[PDB]
Amino acid sequence: GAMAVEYLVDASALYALAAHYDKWIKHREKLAILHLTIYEAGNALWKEARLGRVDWAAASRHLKKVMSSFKVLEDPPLDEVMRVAVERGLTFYDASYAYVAESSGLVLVTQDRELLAKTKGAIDVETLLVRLAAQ
Amino acid sequence: AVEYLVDASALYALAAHYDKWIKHREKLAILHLTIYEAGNALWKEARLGRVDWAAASRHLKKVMSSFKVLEDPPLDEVMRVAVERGLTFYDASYAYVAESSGLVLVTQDRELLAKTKGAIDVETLLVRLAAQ
Amino acid sequence: AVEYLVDASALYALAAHYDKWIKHREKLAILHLTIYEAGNALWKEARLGRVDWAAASRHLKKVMSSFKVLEDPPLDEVMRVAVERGLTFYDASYAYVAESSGLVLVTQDRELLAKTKGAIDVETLLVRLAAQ
Amino acid sequence: AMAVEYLVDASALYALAAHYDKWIKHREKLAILHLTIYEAGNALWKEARLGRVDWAAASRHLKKVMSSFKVLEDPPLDEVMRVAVERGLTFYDASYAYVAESSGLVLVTQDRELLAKTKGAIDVETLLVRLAAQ
Ligand SMILES: [Cl-]
Ligand SMILES: [Cl-]
Repeated sequence: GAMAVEYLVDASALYALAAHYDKWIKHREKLAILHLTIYEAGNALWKEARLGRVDWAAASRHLKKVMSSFKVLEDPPLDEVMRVAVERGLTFYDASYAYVAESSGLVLVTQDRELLAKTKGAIDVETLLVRLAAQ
Repeated sequence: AVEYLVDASALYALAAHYDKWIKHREKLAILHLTIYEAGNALWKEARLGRVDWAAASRHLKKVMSSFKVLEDPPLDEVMRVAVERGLTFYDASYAYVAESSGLVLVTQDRELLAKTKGAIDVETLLVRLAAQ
Repeated sequence: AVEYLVDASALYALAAHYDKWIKHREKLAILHLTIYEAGNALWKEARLGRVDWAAASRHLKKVMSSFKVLEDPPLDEVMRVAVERGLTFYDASYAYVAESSGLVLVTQDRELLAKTKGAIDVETLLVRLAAQ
Repeated sequence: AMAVEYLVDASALYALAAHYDKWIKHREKLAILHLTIYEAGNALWKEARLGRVDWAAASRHLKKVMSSFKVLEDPPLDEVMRVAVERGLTFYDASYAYVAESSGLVLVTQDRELLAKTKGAIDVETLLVRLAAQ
């Protein structure tokens, strides 16, 4: 099954990437998220709306479009993630990206400074953009 | 054919009565969100200490696999429900999928129970199954 | 005397207009909770990569030192506002204190604005303070 | 410079709240942060959201229970912020760590993480076996 995926993108990244749309499409199919990402992204945008943002209705549509651009990966075993979480001092959510990223031999793209540090191979969104700009 | 959608709060209460419902597993479903919510919940208890997170997680893993997993909802639609009914995005997800899929949402959350067409709590579900 | 109770969301949008309100500072107040709520918000910024955090936190410290801090609400009363008006405990805190104290809640939360008698947003508070 | 020896956080407040008789005699030694009121409040609220027949009576017992704890002043956002960024703690947790460590108090927490990252911190069982020896 087409496994042209190279990066696992979390919500903090997904959010930043949504801004540089043009820059990364075409390069998608190389980008992936977890099922959890969708909800995290959704909740973030909901918070925006809560604190006032006449958008939301329109912003939600945009997110929906960006989201569909990504490939969604199989959920990790609650089993294994729990371990990473416990061992690396991460939350279950973060330990989820850290676990998939590694077990899948993928580069985790994240904005969270602690995840970048506790995940082998992680890079941030600015790095992803320069990488993609190259090829 | 799936009849109920079980959220994280219910999944938890249900994991305490495995035997009373495994025989009805085909009737229960969850959202991919549920795995994470359930997981993060078990993580907090591990955080607040109690030697067994590994064992406990093993058990949660077992209970989890029993449910069919529905498709993620359109972030679009969920968002409308979240705003229109005063729910979080997560809670909204369940209300949306539950209603939109024509299913009975099983939740322990009084708020979701009140704002979702047909929701019932875990005790209600167990008596329904005991009759089915 | 205090006229408004400002929450974390409002507090943030205010820091950028320090000049426009310090004259009315003793007319403004926050809850003890606010200090922690704002700090955590500033922490997530650092968490998501923000070089300042140290500097930013020092500015946030000064802005906060400008408000009066009211006594903590009775856990008793807040629970009731929270359950009844479907609000988190933290949000209900501001709702309760503002109302029971006869103050104007200044929040950016659309949900809070709608469930707190007489609450206004930061834009409004600013035009009022200007008229003052 | 007070009789306060321990800073009790929310997780602790809860554990303790069911051993009331076993420590109320030492109430003067125990303290909390203003944050604690809200954190404990929010916790109880969650039990209520998830169906807890008596959120009312319960919130009332929690009210009384907490009135016996002295309440220390809020830490300078200043210092907490640094403890957090540095120790991998949230602003909330870092607050206890800072107050406790700074005011030379013994932080009583049920959080394994905070215990680990807070100098001389202990759990409820420890506080209870200690108060007993007093
Ligand atoms: Cl953490
Ligand atoms: Cl809510």
